[PDB]
Amino acid sequence: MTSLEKARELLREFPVVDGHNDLPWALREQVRYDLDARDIAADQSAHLHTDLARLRSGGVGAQYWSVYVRSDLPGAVTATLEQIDCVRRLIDRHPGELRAALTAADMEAARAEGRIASLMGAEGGHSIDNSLATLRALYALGVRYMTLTHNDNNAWADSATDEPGVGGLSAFGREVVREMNREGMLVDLSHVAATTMRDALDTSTAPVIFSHSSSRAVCDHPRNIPDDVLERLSANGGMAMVTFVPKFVLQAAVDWTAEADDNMRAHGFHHLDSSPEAMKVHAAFEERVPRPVATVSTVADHLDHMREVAGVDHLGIGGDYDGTPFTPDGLGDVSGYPNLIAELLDRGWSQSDLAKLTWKNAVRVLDAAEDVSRGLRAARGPSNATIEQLDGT
Ligand SMILES: N[C@@H](Cc1ccc(O)cc1)P(=O)(O)C[C@H](CC(=O)O)C(=O)O
Ligand SMILES: [Zn+2]
Ligand SMILES: [Zn+2]
Repeated sequence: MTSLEKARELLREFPVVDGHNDLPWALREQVRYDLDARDIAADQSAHLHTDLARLRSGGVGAQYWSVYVRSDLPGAVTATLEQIDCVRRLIDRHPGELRAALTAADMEAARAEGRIASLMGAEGGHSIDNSLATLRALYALGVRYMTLTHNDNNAWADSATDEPGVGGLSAFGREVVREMNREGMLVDLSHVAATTMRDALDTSTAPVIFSHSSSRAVCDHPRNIPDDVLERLSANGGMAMVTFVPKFVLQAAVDWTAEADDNMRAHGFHHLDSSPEAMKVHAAFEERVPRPVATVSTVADHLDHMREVAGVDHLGIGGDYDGTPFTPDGLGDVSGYPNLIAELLDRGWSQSDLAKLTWKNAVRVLDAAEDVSRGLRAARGPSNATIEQLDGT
């Protein structure tokens, strides 16, 4: 059979655990959670990267659904609860296809019955409003990882896409990591500064993840992971879930985006300005310089290097579907994963290597978080500390 046919066979046995899909935010923005208007039991290819049929075609067996909210707007906690509610509603609406999962055992139970294990990950520490009790409430509601920042610093952690702030984690930031370890919530180091990555690895007594980050050695961008950090994953026991975002994984797209951003500033606009006037400027840039397009090969280049440095036991996949506008050719929506698996087969990845990448590493890591949590919950009570106490007024 072809490598694509073999890939589909392999995914039927050990499907993809995807680290980060922003369907909930997409539903919030497109239809304010009017789920009938974007029914994922129907074909949503006109509007979304994600629906149930395409997930099945793609060999997705578990999904961390992102409960991302904007850090630059007030009411992040309320919005996070709305995002969690959206995930709960999706699970309730589609019991034939989805099964809530809170544990590694739930993931295996879902796989045994042919349902997609549906987990939640918060995207940015702003979702806890500097409150450890709020962190504990998010865990109680089912959140199983939290990205420590999004694109901006928060009071206790530095983002890769902001200026230096506290220098990594503050004292309260370390306290957040400790409490995540005690609860069993995975520490997610996507988005954070390299300083923050190192501080989190120093502090964490559980395996950490990167829910959607690729390799900085392959493509120098702050959203990607440095080799020295990848090297620490074996010891930590965690995993880096490669992402598909072209402006992170393809050198030409990194360079193009930098030039587009410079061009915006040359016209007196902030690079994130989305006014009609700013859009005119950007359209003119794209007219003279077309947007480069990544491929499955681009993503495989990241995985090859990540495998060399981190090891095959420390890799996963986090596509970022419905969280980013552009995709590599062959990975245009959630049905695309078999194309990546086929490319890896062609590059000599073994069947067991691939079962680790798709399924086994993610289950091991969540189980490890549970194991560390058992020990810490038995050893001490929850923290009552405040940011004022640990970081000063
Ligand atoms: N949650 C998404 C951001 C978002 C998307 C849409 C929206 O209205 C607001 C925020 P993201 O962080 O998952 C995607 C980002 C790359 C990109 O911007 O393309 C990255 O991961 O680094
Ligand atoms: Zn992100
Ligand atoms: Zn996201």
